[PDB]
Amino acid sequence: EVETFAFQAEIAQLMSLIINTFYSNKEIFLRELISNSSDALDKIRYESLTDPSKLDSGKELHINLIPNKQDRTLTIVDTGIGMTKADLINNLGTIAKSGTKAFMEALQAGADISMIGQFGVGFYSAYLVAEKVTVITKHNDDEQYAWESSAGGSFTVRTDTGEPMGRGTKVILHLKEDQTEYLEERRIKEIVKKHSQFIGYPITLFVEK
Ligand SMILES: Cc1c(CO)cnn1-c1ccccc1
Repeated sequence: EVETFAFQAEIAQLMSLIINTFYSNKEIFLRELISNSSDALDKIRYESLTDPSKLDSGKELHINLIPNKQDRTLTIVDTGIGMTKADLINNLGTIAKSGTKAFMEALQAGADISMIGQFGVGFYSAYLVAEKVTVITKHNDDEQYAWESSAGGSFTVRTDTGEPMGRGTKVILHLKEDQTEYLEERRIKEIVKKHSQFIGYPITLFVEK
């Protein structure tokens, strides 16, 4: 059972704007995704100060950067609060319509793509370097779901059958054929130290063969 949904008209034109606009400062995607992971970890930590039973699905709060050359994927793993099914379909799409409309008005006013985080839609910066994005997430109050989109105005959602996460969000970036630089160890270490040095959670960058 794989359900296919259509993006909102405002989210669709933002995606095509990110896909089609010539813009060479593409590395800002990792800051936006790590900043998105840091917010999810803050929310589960806050909910735990008044309820220590919410870490039952995992006490550790960290962020993992796992590059893969054989599959040509960069994965950002966090043990944050996760996202529910209503989040993946209705909720965040409604929150993002205002920041989207504000982001375009800023772009015609002189702003550039790197300012996408101050409008709450920084996740779509992943499509600067990805031709397809997979999101595996697990919320304490919901099952494990798989989100996927390759632009075009549509996305899919299904119940994931893979490895149980316990709690968190896994963002898999299927890198474009000409964007394999973000699979290199020394490159990722440079973007992290430059853009996300003050993230208050341990960031472990994995290495491969
Ligand atoms: C996290 C997020 C926002 C807020 O920036 C807007 N859309 N999304 C999102 C991401 C992945 C899948 C479905 C929706």
